[PDB]
Formats: sequence, C-alpha cells, structure tokens
Amino acid sequence: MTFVALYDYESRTETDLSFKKGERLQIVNNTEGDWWLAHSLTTGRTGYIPSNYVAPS
Amino acid sequence: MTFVALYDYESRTETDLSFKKGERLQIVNNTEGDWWLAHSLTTGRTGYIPSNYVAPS
Repeated sequence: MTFVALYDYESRTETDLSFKKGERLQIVNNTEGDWWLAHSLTTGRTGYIPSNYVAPS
Repeated sequence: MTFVALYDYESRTETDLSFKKGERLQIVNNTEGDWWLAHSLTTGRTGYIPSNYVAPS
C-alpha cells in the first residue's frame, strides 16, 4: 500500500505531485482509475486519460 | 491495444486529453508508466505521480 520514491520528480502541471527520492507515498483510491497516455484515433489528439472512462475493443 | 471511450471527458489541465463517448483511443507506450493519485506521508502533499518513479515498501 505504501511506496518509496526512487527519484526526484518536479511538477509540470497544477495536478501532479512534486517529490524527492526517499519519500513515502500512499496511493489514493480514486474513481478516475490509473491515468494513461493515449492517442485518439478519432481526433488525432493525444494526452492523459482516466482509465476508468474507457474499455478495450 | 485499442480502447473505446465510455463517457465524455473534458480536459482540466494542459496535459489531459478531451474526448467524446465512442472515440477509439490507443495507449501510448511511455517511460513514465501509469499515473497514480498519491499522498506523500513525508510532506503531506497530494497529487498525481508517475508510477515508474516509485517502488513498493
């Protein structure tokens, strides 16, 4: 349930978490699901998506 | 490899993808890994993290 940061990470947006190597992090249960980088074949746009919003096909 | 959007989603940041129900989406292989919502026990801050940057403990 608990994880440790392996590397420093600096936030790029208002929503990501900055952290230093060694921090202890706990995953937050979330209705959105894991986020994935996705490319829309329909529109050609690309960006992160909430995985609970999609299904295989 | 291909997914279908089950719901409309409007972008909240510069990095997420907006899409409409029915779009076909392809996952992009990514060095960052899936993103997770996490709470730092070390700093008390909370936000999304790249899962490849951490390890269980």
